[PDB]
Amino acid sequence: LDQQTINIIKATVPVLKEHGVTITTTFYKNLFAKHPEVRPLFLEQPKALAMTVLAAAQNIENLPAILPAVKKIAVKHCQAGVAAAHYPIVGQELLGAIKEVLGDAATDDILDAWGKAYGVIADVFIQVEADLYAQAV
Amino acid sequence: MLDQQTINIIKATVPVLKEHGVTITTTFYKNLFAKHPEVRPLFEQPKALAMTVLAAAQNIENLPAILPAVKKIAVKHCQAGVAAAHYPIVGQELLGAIKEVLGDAATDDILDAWGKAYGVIADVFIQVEADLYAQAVE
Ligand code: HEM
Ligand code: HEM
Repeated sequence: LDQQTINIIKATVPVLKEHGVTITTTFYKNLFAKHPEVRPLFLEQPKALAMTVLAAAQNIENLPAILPAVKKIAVKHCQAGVAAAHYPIVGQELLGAIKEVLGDAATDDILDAWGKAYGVIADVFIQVEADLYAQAV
Repeated sequence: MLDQQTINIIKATVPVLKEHGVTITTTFYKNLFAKHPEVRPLFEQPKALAMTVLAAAQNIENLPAILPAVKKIAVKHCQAGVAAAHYPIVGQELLGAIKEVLGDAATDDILDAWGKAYGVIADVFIQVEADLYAQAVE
């Protein structure tokens, strides 16, 4: 990640958190409508994805700080059947939500920095889970 | 965070440092123990430091790939009494060794990039170990 990227992330995350309810609801709505194939893996509706990504993003410069959380989430993802190829899909629907919320602030550079950040974050869960799947055998 | 020229220097030069491994490792431990006798007790001689840092450095763009190893080394470090403030000293002596081997190739930008890389690497261990020290008290 280049610094302008990190700068965008650091500066905008608080705006996204402000609109959390909206990003979260829009995300899950679109995820499930556009990708019914993931429905089976999941008042008890999931809610934590988008805010967790925001939280990691907030920690983008020191991801090892959030390992204790990442590790336990990894355990549930490996239990549920989450695959590496699922990540780009969740990323797309998350970015679409960030896009709707930022509205006119939704610069391509900004959107592009969010794409990059999610990737980096997703890269951590993907490797940790690969490692846990291997340990299981 | 780490810029490309730095990642570039690391990726390009690690293979050269690994070729001189025996020399960096032996210069490193010798200097460490001679210059910082206070750490002696925490440690049939250790040998894995410098080569492990090189390996991590080689994985500089995807540090999560080496977590299974980092996690296990963390456990031994917390068992031994390793502290965050120890990191800068191990870094100083690793850097002086790198400098000796690179000889005339030891440019300031090269030494600087290694300094930065060591920093990033150490921060991972420092953070996992802090988390493990807490986990021991709850
Ligand atoms: C970096 C990206 C992701 C983050 C930050 C993340 C975050 C989380 C969190 C915080 C939880 C709940 C943990 C709990 O409290 O036990 C969770 C559960 C879950 N996540 Fe993710 N996740 C990510 C990627 C994905 C992907 C790519 C999928 C694939 C569909 C997915 C599917 C699931 C499922 C199926 C569960 C358990 C759900 C349930 O039984 O309701 N996640 N995730
Ligand atoms: C990022 C830097 C570091 C790396 C890559 C690293 C790597 C390692 C490795 C691979 C081991 C052996 C683990 C085993 O095979 O169980 C080890 C053990 C050890 N390291 Fe580190 N270490 C680092 C930093 C430090 C620091 C800052 C100190 C403090 C002086 C230190 C002191 C120790 C000690 C005391 C042990 C155990 C030795 C024994 O078993 O007698 N390490 N380290």
